[PDB]
Amino acid sequence: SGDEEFSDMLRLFDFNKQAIQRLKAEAQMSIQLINKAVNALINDQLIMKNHLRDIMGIPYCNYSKYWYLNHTTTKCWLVSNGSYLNETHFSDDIEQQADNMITEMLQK
Amino acid sequence: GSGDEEFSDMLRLFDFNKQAIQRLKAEAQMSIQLINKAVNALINDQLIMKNHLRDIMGIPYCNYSKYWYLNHTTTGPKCWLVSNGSYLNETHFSDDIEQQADNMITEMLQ
Amino acid sequence: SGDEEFSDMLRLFDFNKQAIQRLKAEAQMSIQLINKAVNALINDQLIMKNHLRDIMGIPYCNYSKYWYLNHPKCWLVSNGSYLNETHFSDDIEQQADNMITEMLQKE
Ligand SMILES: *[C@@H]1O[C@H](CO)[C@@H](O)[C@H](O)[C@H]1NC(C)=O
Ligand SMILES: *[C@@H]1O[C@H](CO)[C@@H](O)[C@H](O)[C@H]1NC(C)=O
Ligand SMILES: *[C@@H]1O[C@H](CO)[C@@H](O)[C@H](O)[C@H]1NC(C)=O
Ligand SMILES: [Cl-]
Ligand SMILES: [Cl-]
Ligand code: NA
Repeated sequence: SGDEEFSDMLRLFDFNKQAIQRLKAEAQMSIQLINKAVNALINDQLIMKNHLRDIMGIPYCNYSKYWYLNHTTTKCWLVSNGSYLNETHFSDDIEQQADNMITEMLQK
Repeated sequence: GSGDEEFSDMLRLFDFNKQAIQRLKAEAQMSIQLINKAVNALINDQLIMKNHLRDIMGIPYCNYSKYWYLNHTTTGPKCWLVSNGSYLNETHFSDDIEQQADNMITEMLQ
Repeated sequence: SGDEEFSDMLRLFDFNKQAIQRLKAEAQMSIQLINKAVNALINDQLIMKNHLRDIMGIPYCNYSKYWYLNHPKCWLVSNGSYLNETHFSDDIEQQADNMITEMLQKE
């Protein structure tokens, strides 16, 4: 393609790429705030469960819980030590893949 | 619609951004569903707690007016906001416009 | 760039822009529902902490909690644990409008 056509399409491309990256970063920030808040809720709730005599008899759900869980998606405690949320990190691989892609287009 | 070699280039750049959008959609939906699982587990256990803890078994659950109490509370209670109907549904992002792209380029190509 | 070539690349552009906007709105909706749910949990848990006599000896964590994070029993959820409204930005969209505006003013 002509170089001016390629420059224009490349500019529109860059624009949408930057918008995607912006949304990616903003969503990741808000999700991390939610993760911190939820993990704090879990911490305090576990302390409460460990110190409240009226609920000291209630066990933590065993593995079958995941299908007990499947009523709403498809007793006992669902929140446990292993309920904390990991860090959410969106991938950036496709960006460098684009860079390499149009680099080879500009060298071929 | 334009020259075929030009259109192939713009269509390749288009593919790249479409694939990036799909990737972001899938990753965000995954993390949001994990959060939904965690929040629903919190709701379940908190309701058990509220139903068995004698010091708080007198507190009623908030009725429908809560939502405007809630709106005022966002700017600035005697009852529970989390109830049986506080669980989060599964979040599913839409994909219709993706094949709308297919339809678009299909009409463009002849 | 000939006007018909620019129209084709511009239509493909519009499509991906619209898809980004759709995803932005849906993600913001789901995130806000999560925020409402978490804030309701926080509110009720604070009520609970205020009315459960057996656990009132437990303090709320002081500022050192943030380094507790980098790894002591105290409360992490407090009055200032609520989640703000999530609002994704649109600054770059009108910049696109201006971008193609100057491109079409050279036509
Ligand atoms: C959290 O991440 C660790 C390591 O990154 C992994 O071993 C663990 O299984 C993850 N937990 C969940 C619930 O995804
Ligand atoms: C979940 O979705 C169903 C149908 O879409 C609806 O009837 C129900 O009220 C929803 N629940 C919540 C908590 O939004
Ligand atoms: C929410 O944002 C406002 C300003 O936008 C800020 O004053 C407040 O501290 C924030 N809430 C937090 C950080 O919990
Ligand atoms: Cl694009
Ligand atoms: Cl709780
Ligand atoms: Na394009």
